[PDB]
Amino acid sequence: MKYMITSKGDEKSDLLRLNMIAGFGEYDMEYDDVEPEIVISIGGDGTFLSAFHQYEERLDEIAFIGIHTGHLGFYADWRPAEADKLVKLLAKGEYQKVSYPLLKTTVKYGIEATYLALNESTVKSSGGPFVVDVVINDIHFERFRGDGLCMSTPSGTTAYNKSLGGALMHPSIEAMQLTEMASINNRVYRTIGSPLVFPKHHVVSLQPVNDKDFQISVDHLSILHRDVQEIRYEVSAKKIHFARFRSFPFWRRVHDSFIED
Amino acid sequence: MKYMITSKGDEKSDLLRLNMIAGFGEYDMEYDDVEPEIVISIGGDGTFLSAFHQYEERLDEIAFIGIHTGHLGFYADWRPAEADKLVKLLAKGEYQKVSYPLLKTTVKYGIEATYLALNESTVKSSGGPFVVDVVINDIHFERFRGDGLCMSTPSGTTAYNKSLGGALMHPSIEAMQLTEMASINNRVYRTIGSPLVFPKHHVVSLQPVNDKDFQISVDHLSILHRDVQEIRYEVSAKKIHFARFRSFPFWRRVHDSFIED
Amino acid sequence: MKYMITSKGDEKSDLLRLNMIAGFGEYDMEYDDVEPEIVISIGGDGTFLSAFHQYEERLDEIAFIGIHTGHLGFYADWRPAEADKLVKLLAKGEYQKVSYPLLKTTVKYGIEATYLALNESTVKSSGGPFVVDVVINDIHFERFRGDGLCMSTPSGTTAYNKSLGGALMHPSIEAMQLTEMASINNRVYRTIGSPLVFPKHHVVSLQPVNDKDFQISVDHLSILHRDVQEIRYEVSAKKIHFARFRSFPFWRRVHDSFIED
Amino acid sequence: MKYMITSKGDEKSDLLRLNMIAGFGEYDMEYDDVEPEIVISIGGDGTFLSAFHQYEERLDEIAFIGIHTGHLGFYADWRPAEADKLVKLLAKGEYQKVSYPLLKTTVKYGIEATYLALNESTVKSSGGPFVVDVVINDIHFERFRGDGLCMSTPSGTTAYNKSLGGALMHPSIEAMQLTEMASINNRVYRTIGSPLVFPKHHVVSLQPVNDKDFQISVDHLSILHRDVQEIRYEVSAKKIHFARFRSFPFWRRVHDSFIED
Ligand SMILES: NCCCC(=O)NC[C@H]1O[C@@H](n2c(C#CCOC[C@H]3O[C@@H](n4cnc5c(N)ncnc54)[C@H](O)[C@@H]3O)nc3c(N)ncnc32)[C@H](O)[C@@H]1O
Ligand SMILES: NCCCC(=O)NC[C@H]1O[C@@H](n2c(C#CCOC[C@H]3O[C@@H](n4cnc5c(N)ncnc54)[C@H](O)[C@@H]3O)nc3c(N)ncnc32)[C@H](O)[C@@H]1O
Ligand SMILES: NCCCC(=O)NC[C@H]1O[C@@H](n2c(C#CCOC[C@H]3O[C@@H](n4cnc5c(N)ncnc54)[C@H](O)[C@@H]3O)nc3c(N)ncnc32)[C@H](O)[C@@H]1O
Ligand SMILES: NCCCC(=O)NC[C@H]1O[C@@H](n2c(C#CCOC[C@H]3O[C@@H](n4cnc5c(N)ncnc54)[C@H](O)[C@@H]3O)nc3c(N)ncnc32)[C@H](O)[C@@H]1O
Repeated sequence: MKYMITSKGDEKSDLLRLNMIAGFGEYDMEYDDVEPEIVISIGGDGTFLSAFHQYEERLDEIAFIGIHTGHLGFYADWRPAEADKLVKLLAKGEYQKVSYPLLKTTVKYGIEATYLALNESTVKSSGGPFVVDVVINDIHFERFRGDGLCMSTPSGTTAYNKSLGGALMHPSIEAMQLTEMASINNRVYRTIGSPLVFPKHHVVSLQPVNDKDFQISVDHLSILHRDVQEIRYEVSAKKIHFARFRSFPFWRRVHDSFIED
Repeated sequence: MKYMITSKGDEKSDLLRLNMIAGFGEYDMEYDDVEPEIVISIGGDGTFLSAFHQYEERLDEIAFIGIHTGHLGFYADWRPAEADKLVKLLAKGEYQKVSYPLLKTTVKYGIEATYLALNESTVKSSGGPFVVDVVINDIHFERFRGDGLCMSTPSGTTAYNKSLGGALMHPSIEAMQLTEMASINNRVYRTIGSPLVFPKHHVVSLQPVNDKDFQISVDHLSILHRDVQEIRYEVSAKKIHFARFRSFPFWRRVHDSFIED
Repeated sequence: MKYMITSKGDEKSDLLRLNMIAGFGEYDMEYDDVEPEIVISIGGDGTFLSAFHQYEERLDEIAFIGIHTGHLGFYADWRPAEADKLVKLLAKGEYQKVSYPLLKTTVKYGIEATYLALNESTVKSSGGPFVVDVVINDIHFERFRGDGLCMSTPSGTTAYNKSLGGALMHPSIEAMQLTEMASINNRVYRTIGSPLVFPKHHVVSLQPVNDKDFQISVDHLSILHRDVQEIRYEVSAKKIHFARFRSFPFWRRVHDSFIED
Repeated sequence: MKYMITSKGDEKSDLLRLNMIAGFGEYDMEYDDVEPEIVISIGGDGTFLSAFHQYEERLDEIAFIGIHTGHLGFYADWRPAEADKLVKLLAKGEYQKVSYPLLKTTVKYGIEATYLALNESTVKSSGGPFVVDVVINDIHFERFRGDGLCMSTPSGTTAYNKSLGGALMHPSIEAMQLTEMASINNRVYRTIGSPLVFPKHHVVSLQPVNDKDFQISVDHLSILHRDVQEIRYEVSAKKIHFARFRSFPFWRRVHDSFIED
């Protein structure tokens, strides 16, 4: 098939990429970075996120594979020593695909833009105080005051979400999880505190109270949005597809990354 | 239909029950506490849990309704002032049922018993230290040392689970959530810390390391089990069914109970 | 004595200030905003923090008093209805002073500046990733990766510190407390997690690892510092002095602000 | 001087004890377990706590030393390889003592008993629900509902207190810290949530609301108390004294135990 390989750009990753390209040259595999059907990421989870956003317009036609040249990643879960076995198995086909849910972010302005997240989307204030009204399925839920909010995909729950006290969710669950960043709670100000897990088709809307300018992040990309009227979150209808060649369960990846290896 | 009414047993609940029984007497409704098809709980969430465990062998043939005579409950979400409208609508039928997931607990002994939970099942030690091996789908995940563990249903996540730092999950998600009670973490002892959310068909097994005696709770019922070899958790194939007469969304119940009313 | 009155600037506060100024005019009290000995703050805790930083060069010669025109404050703990009794008692003297500890922040640059904090001093990164080496009394303690760090005074522990999970400390304890903002913890990255409480004369030093640019806040003031080589924290030798006219214990203020009133 | 040596009772500890006893036999050191002036603990922190409670009536006349034969302890902070250097230095004297604060627990009954804690004192319910009124210096602070409460010494803050989310406090601070175990917080029930740090002479009183029977722990000792009317906590006037032969700072012990070694 058509394939491409992205690299972290250091010496170890660039040369693994060149060696894998040489290995694919012994098969009916064409290097095409415009319309690939297999995207291999060599580096870390940051490199894998760049590869996902590089091709997020052809998610249904692409299967992703991640190789970690440093520590084990949650998306880059193949070792460099197995690049050869991977080259061959990818060329011989007969691999099954696995799909993870994604998060859709919609930003409406005053006087509309959509984004997909593989890890999470976060909202923070432009330096000053952060006050937003949280509306769930058109129902006003809370007035949040604090540092910000984070909405995570299932596979994203082991990332920022985990540091904010969120639960780890198996990626077979089509859901999104909202966590607070340093919420103020006293006699007059009140939030739920606990993380919130939302199913498919639930819409969470963040609406400004005073300042209309927010710092909005989608995975690694952080931008200042101005004249924002609403930020809408829902589980995407789209999915990211991985190529799977053997059993590496999610809970084993969790164990290997946080407990022991 | 056949119906029964359980009461908290205080003066307000007993007399609401007698008044509702009188109202049902004007319809084709027979009081039958052996094989009811409608079970009305009058009291609090504790009363509702007793009604659920009183009839957990006929869950598929029963629709539950809860009336709160004290504060608003998450299961007893009808006010006493609407008992009359409720009597009439229940008798005229034409109500839709909603279903919440349940948790199955299996306790195997040395030399097997199953339970259903509507809120959660918890495990603690018989006074001494609590050490269990946590195995997820036959994979050893962690050795837990601490006060205990709690496995919650979705509707249970606003109860003990919430106090232990777990996420609140919409009850349309068929899942279970595991939370830690005061886990020890140092150079030699290590747990994940974060709550864990498991989908249908995942099996979480707790296996003793030293002491084989544990205090096992299922909702309100707490018993000392001896010679335990394994405690198995999975989302039940069974569901509890509620009678619904108007829209009272889960996130609104969450708002009304924890934020404001 | 010489006194001055600062105001939040809204209608209620400005006119309470004018009425109190008229009341002081019936005593041997001179309005002097250059070298006052009594500083009265009318507004909220934000107004009181501005009054403290407005006169932090004469802390030993000033006793502070806060009046809250909105909700009860932890520093502005007098009601507007008692302004008259306060005018008279302040003029008749015979009040005792109470003193709270302060936090000294030192920022050293490449190729030195000091600040006092009444609530806390926080450090965040200039948008990118935040990595600092944490050194306690010249001993390398941890490499922190996350959103930032917060060092709180005792009276500051009910503010940002509380939202970050820190303990509430009685202000008679001469200490400072360090809390983490969303620290990453996995197989390769490790922090203590727990808040840390330091006694007098302990020095906590934050030293950059990669980026040398940080957003440093002292109470309400947040500035971007560039070419930073070190941020040093220690309990200040200076203290803020309050004028006390009756018993309003710290734990009662805590109760009134977070539990009920 | 007079000395004694307690042992964990395993093979490694018993024989280290016998070898140290032989080494002391070459000096003017008499083994006396009735009125020792030096108490050496060989084992873990549990062994050291037993040695402390074994001699808590002569705390002012005893200096403690802990040797860890397993992992590093916070009280047993000497390695077995340095037993010989320790034998000699203890016999030659010229060591300085360091003192850590202690926690006094008073249990009053219906129709009085005092305890000292080196780590903490905890209160839990006799199986049923735990409801106590929390009174600070005769002021009603909160009605606690949950699993229990823990009051920790400074050196105890790295133990149970840490697992409950409490702050780590340097042992030079004469204080005690109260942490909650799984408190319920909703519309009707309310606690502070945050850990609370109390100075010397502050008295925290726990008073029953319904059930008068509680499980009260002092360090490792857990007993069921009946007809309890009050549990009082305050920083003890007594102190535990350690023998110090070189610099091993508390924050380094924290680093070595929780971060890396
Ligand atoms: N030597 C670099 C040090 C800097 C570094 O923190 N780098 C990111 C770290 O995260 C891990 N990671 C990523 C990633 C990534 C790429 O950065 C962007 C993501 O930063 C996360 N992020 C941001 N601020 C965070 C915080 N305060 N705490 C925790 N994560 C935070 C967000 O979620 C972004 O989306 N995805 C997952 C995942 N799916 N599962 C578990 N681990 C994951 C990476 O292997 C790396 O260890
Ligand atoms: N005046 C009585 C004071 C005593 C009282 O705590 N009573 C239970 C409280 O819980 C609420 N509750 C229940 C219930 C119940 C019946 O008790 C058994 C349940 O105790 C929970 N439980 C046990 N220990 C807990 C703890 N430490 N913290 C929080 N909950 C805890 C477990 O989960 C049991 O299954 N279910 C839910 C729910 N689905 N959603 C939100 N709130 C819920 C009740 O209205 C009541 O406010
Ligand atoms: N309607 C305004 C909404 C905006 C507002 O959050 N305003 C500050 C709030 O705090 C209270 N406050 C202050 C203050 C202040 C003045 O702002 C600067 C302080 O913001 C704190 N701050 C910053 N980010 C925070 C966060 N994420 N969570 C909690 N606090 C946070 C820091 O600590 C600064 O130093 N000091 C204390 C105190 N000593 N004890 C208890 N409560 C305190 C104020 O009465 C007000 O409710
Ligand atoms: N292989 C045994 C496994 C069993 C074991 O947990 N054992 C106790 C563990 O603690 C450490 N420890 C002790 C101790 C002890 C002696 O037990 C009594 C103490 O258990 C603590 N304890 C009770 N339940 C706890 C919980 N859920 N989480 C954390 N600690 C808990 C209380 O605080 C008692 O007072 N003191 C300190 C200290 N000063 N600093 C840091 N670490 C400390 C010990 O080296 C050992 O690793």
